[PDB]
Amino acid sequence: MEAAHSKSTEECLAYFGVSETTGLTPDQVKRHLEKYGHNELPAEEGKSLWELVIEQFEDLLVRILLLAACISFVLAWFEEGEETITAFVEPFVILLILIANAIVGVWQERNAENAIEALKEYEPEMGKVYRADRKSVQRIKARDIVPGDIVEVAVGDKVPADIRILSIKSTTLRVDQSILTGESVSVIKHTEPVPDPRAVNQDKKNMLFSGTNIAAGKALGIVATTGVSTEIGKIRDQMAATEQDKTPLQQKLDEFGEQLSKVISLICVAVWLINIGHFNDPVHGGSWIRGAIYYFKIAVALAVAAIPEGLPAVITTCLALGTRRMAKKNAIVRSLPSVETLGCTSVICSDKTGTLTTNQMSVCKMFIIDKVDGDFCSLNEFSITGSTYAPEGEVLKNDKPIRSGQFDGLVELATICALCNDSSLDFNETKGVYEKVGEATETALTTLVEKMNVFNTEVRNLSKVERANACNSVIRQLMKKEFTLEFSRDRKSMSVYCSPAKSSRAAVGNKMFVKGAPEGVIDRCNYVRVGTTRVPMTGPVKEKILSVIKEWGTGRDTLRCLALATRDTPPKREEMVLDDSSRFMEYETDLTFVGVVGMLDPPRKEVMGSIQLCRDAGIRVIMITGDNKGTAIAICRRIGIFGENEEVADRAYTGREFDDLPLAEQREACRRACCFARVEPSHKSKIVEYLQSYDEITAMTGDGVNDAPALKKAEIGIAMGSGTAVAKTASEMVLADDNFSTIVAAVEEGRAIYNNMKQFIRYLISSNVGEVVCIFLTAALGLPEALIPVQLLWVNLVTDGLPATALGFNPPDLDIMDRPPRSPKEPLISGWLFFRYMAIGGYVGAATVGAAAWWFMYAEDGPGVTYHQLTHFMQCTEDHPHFEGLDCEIFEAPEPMTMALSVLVTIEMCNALNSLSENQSLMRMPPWVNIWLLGSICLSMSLHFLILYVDPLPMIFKLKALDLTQWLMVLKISLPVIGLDEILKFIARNYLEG
Ligand SMILES: C/C=C(/C)C(=O)O[C@H]1C(C)=C2[C@H]([C@@H]1OC(=O)CCCCCCC)[C@@](C)(OC(C)=O)C[C@H](OC(=O)CCC)[C@@]1(O)[C@H]2OC(=O)[C@@]1(C)O
Ligand SMILES: Nc1ncnc2c1ncn2[C@@H]1O[C@H](COP(=O)(O)OP(=O)(O)O)[C@H]2O[C@@]3(O[C@H]21)C([N+](=O)[O-])=CC([N+](=O)[O-])=CC3[N+](=O)[O-]
Ligand SMILES: [Mg+2]
Ligand code: NA
Repeated sequence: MEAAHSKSTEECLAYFGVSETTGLTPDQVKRHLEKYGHNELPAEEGKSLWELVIEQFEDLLVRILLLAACISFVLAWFEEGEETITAFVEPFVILLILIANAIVGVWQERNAENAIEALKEYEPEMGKVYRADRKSVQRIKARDIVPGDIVEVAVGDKVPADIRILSIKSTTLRVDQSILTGESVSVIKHTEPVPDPRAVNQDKKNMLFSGTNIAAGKALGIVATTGVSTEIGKIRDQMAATEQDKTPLQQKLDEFGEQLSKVISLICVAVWLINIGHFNDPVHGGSWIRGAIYYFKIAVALAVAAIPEGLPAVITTCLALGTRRMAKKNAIVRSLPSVETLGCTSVICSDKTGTLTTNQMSVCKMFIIDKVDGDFCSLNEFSITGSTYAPEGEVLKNDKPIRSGQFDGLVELATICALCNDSSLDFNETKGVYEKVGEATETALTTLVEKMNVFNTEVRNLSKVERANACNSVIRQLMKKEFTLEFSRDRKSMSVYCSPAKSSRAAVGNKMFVKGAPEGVIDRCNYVRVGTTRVPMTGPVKEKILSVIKEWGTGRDTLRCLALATRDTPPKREEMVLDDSSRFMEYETDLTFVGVVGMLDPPRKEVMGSIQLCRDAGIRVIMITGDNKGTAIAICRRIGIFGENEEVADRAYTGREFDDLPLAEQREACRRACCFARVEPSHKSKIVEYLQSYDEITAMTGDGVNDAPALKKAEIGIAMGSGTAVAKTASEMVLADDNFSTIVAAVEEGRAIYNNMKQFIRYLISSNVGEVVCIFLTAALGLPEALIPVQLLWVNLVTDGLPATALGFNPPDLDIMDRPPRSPKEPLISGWLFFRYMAIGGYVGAATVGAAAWWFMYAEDGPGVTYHQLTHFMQCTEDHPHFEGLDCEIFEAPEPMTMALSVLVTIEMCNALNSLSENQSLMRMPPWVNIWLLGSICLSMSLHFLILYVDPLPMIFKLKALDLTQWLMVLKISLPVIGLDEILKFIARNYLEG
């Protein structure tokens, strides 16, 4: 029964056909259980280790590699010779990388936690019901509770399901539902029906929400819903139905993979069409078997050369280091991939309280009526000093500190603030300061009462923990608080009923003290207090009051105003139904206006600047707040979201105004709005969807369980460090300090990380292009392998990996926050850079093939068979070229390959330097601009000499230490690549403008 809040208790018992005194019968249970199912959120889909291991070999490139591993294994099974010590090595290394790769994937998916499974923290194991099969309350498993069940809850209990309250056994029922409605204070519950079938949870005063806690009292009620039908269960289904998309980089990397396997297969088809002449060779004889192996051999090398095997580890490592760095800046990233998205943020939706403001409330102004004489009226306005909850401060008039007690009006003002209050003050020793004990707004009143000191008391004779309630305790001992009519959104006021203490047995003397939003309170006032006297509320006097409230709430003071009144002749105690909130406004009528207090929840010191950075970075900032609209706008103007005088009528909306707009207009409304006042949790989700329909990359803050859906929906959900664990687990980022500024700072950081990632992604992929050219060249020229998989793999995982990582540390561009958000669809490589990397690739393909062909021919230590063309053959059966001799296994000599590899390594070290900047000459941006890079290059070269000399290695890699002459030919061939790019960069800098 999802509409229970609006039905009578009798109608709910009737609907389910249950007896309040007995509970459900065993047949009702079986039938209800079968109909509504068990009371629990569905269990997560179990994912077996095998399934988790298989999903690892799901990527297109890992498959290509696995295929390469097979060919490499079978090819190593029928190898010619006996170099088994350095044979099965190749297929093993490939297979091992796939294993490590899988281990990492499985590892991460283990220590990962989902927000849904976290919701289960709010469902208790046990519950207490009343069933016909017994007379005493029996505690069963929450899981077995069902709709219709008469249930019992008491202080300390965790609500087991959504329940309609039947009867409150205690004097009052208090519930802590902070996690669902964001109501910090525990709230009071009643049993009367709430007429609105669409009432938001805060208005459902007769319901207990599954997952919340009873703060005080004992109550009996009937279960309305269970499982996914509860409020928390509905949040659970929303989250489950939320499909998140891959980040822009993941998408680009996925399109890269698809196209890469398309190129690989194409290059294989090519090597075939360039050797179609073999179909003309004589059938008998020939190297049929030795030719097939040759083709499959370049296929493996081709796949290994195309795939940037070390790029993922470089990405992860750069994200981790950046992540640890952001932490220091108070931004805790939970999802590494989110960093890029954060850099692309175009819209930041931010709750105001505690994020844009400090959540430190203090009264700054206050006024009372001075006098009324016909059309003439005068007020007595004051100011108060001190922005802390601390009783440190003083009242003043015309900037002169006065004695509050010297004004009768102020004495009553303080009385009301003192009594009509559910909060207090406490001196936290751990911090040495003060902490609000209750609502921020009420505590401000408490503090005010202390600073005012209407009854000149000796507070300086007490400590920091005693005078924390000095002047307050004084007011209490005067008036006895009988009962309090809690605050309600519809009347926007609250009040306490008080009887004098000095008058034990008095038939009169009772007063109701009222506090609330100005408009409603002032309209219910028939009298205005002037000092101790009283006069009727008149038009001239009301306008005067409203006049000043408007200036304080809508003006540059940006203050939340509260009207304070007194019911001089309150109804007789017995004639009041303290259980039907619907009549509270009635009891708070015929009031006497006492005064108005204006308090400020000050903007963070750093938000003013951060709002500017966002405007300079082309990022929109939307403020979400509980303030009334007029004060919401005034606050926006104050922090810079709106101009001090710009029209913003169609850029600021209340939840109500927005629901009144048809769907078409709500969408448009979100494209230009920067202020949303008084919205329900559902609004955040819709705002996101509408922003996503404009392709915005949205960042959205939240803290309660009710924010989870939206936090999950937003590309960057941002949770409060001081918020719920559920909100955290549903967010990409957590602000350890709750500061809006930490957001802006995290976005810049995201911008600076992406630019560097781009440089090392282009650097690694560029090298792969070159590697392939070398393999394709050595396939069209019929030359012996210049590079083999085991060598390429080392270069792609180690040699190039260090430099790639170093580029991650490239200094950021000074104007990072001076350009609009990057477009998600922006490709990493195209146009002139595409041409550049092709040119560099062709260059790299020749520099490597040449170095090896240079050793086989024009060399001082190798076969002086110049122009001999190894193309002719590798069969060695006709000896057409050589007229006399016995030697052909030199074609497998490690010397030529060591030249090829040293060229690649060296060229790549030079190409790392060319990657410091996309278009800046090494003259403008020298290499030493990044010491990490220089240092990395030295490390890579020393590792190159490691596999050349440390015996076990040179054999494993088929390498052979080079001669100073062979080395000088390396540097001769390599170094020039720096000049090649410099020229290409020069062309991009001058002859390519727009
Ligand atoms: C990686 C290795 C190789 C050999 C390859 O061909 O990659 C292509 C490829 C898959 C792309 C291409 C490569 O294309 C070429 O090199 C042109 C043909 C040369 C024939 C060589 C014959 C021996 C990238 C590498 O070329 C250059 C020259 O830079 C640029 C870019 O890549 C990126 O933007 C990286 C984004 C992850 C992609 O066109 C990309 O495909 C896409 O969808 C993109 C958008 O990804
Ligand atoms: N949808 C809505 N309809 C009507 N009012 C809404 C409202 N949403 C918020 N408010 C009022 O505004 C204040 C701020 O509300 P809040 O929901 O906490 O927003 P933030 O999270 O943005 O800070 C609350 O203070 C109070 O009523 C509340 C409040 N309270 O919530 O208990 C108590 C008292 N009081 O003591 O009389 C005064 C308040 N006030 O604004 O003046
Ligand atoms: Mg809040
Ligand atoms: Na999200």
